Amino acid sequence: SIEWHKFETSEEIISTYLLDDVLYTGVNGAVYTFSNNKLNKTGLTNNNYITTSIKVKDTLVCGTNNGNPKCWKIDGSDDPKHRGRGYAPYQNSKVTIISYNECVLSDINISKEGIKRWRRFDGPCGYDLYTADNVIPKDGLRGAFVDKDGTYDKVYILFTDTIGSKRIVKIPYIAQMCLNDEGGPSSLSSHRWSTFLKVELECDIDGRSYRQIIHSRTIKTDNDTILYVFFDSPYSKSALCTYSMNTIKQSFSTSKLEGYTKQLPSPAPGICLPAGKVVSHTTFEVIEKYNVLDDIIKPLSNQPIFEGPSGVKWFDIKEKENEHREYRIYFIKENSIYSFDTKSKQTRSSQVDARLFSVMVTSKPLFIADIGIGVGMPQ
Ligand SMILES: *[C@@H]1O[C@H](CO)[C@@H](O)[C@H](O)[C@H]1NC(C)=O
Repeated sequence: SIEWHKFETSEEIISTYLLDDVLYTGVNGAVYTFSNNKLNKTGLTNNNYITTSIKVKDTLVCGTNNGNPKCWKIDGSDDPKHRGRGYAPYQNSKVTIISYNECVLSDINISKEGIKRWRRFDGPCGYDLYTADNVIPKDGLRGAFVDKDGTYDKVYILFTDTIGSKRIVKIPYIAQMCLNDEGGPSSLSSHRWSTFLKVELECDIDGRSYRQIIHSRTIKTDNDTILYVFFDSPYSKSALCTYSMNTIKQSFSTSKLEGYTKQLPSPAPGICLPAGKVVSHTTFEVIEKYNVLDDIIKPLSNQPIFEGPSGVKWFDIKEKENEHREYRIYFIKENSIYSFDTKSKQTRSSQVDARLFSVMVTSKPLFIADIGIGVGMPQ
């Protein structure tokens, strides 16, 4: 059964991150660490939703801080660099924030009710950048990660757009940009991404077409990186689809841009340029205007690896001990835990009293809940 490490009293789980194999659980007014089977606590200010623990011991923890976003170190001391804006939201709402090589990227508004953008903050990868108006959905993102596209680091983000007039439709995308992007070709555009492209994802089966992304992660294989994307639906089902990043990178490399029929500029939109090389005026104008590939990415096997119940909140993966390239996939709903074996294709489930926020695998599955940190599978 699950070994529960309980909070003194049930908490509002606001965020969960793994850093160097240590689990950081942000709540309202505190952050908890879990490792070596011990749950420890750093209390912080109250009315302070801890949305953010990132690497920049020296772990930066940030929260709404009663409506004035603020960051601390894990020991509760104030952050010497006075980070706040862009590191925690202005209220308890969903955020996407990541750091890679100490570079921080975030969709967190940097002013209250500001325009929703995906930003890189000033740092080791270059000065601050932001997406153009409406490039990112009002809803923000559902996933973000850094991955090499051959030679260069690119940032990939997932999100579901909402469009249409007579009919409101949802559209899932993955978008790519260069981690070290130097921005636009003129002073006015110099802090805008210059390499942003997006491509539609597909996750269909038997007429069911999944659109709302819940959560995602990647898995490295011998020759590829596999992107796992869990979708929800307003119906009674959810769905997990997988994608080849090689396939996705090829599409960004070779697809034409929707609505643009002239030969693409050179160098091409969306590729990374050596430090000191700036995007050309023509490429930037085209990419700003035509940021969507004329393509749609099909999942591996052309359908979901599996369908589950709607309302799945999170999932994670653990590669099977002796069956390599096989996995156990854990996923959760508010009050239930599920696992899918990729080899057998059997799904198991159990109901729990705990209100589950996420599942994160270290050497075992950790289930983070209102009641605390649960170690190991139940049933
Ligand atoms: C948690 O507390 C124990 C002492 O009870 C300590 O050994 C351990 O270092 C602490 N863990 C973290 C990550 O602070």
